[PDB]
Amino acid sequence: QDNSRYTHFLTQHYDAKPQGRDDRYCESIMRRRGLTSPCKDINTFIHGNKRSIKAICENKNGNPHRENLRISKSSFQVTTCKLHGGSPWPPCQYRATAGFRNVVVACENGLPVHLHQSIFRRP
Repeated sequence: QDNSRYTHFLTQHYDAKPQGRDDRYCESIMRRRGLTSPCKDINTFIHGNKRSIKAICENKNGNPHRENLRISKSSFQVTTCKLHGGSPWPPCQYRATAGFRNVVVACENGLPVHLHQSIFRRP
């Protein structure tokens, strides 16, 4: 059962609810989702309902975007953890960046499997 890619999607881009959304939340969760040895340079988590996400995969909450990317109709609460310093080696210090924006993903068999991680950057 399940999609090992979607659960890879879930594993690193989803967190139902964070009682906190600061830098210490970022340095905690990233480490706890096996994202620190090495340190991911930038990672974004999505909060809230898990189905308002699978919906992006279909018309009810998602519109075609760029090449194969789909973009959501509803905006989402998000926490972007930007590595700090540059060394891929721990300790990995992050700076969170909470926002309210729509996510852009890639679906496979109606399930999100990829996250366009660059839209969440600061050019």
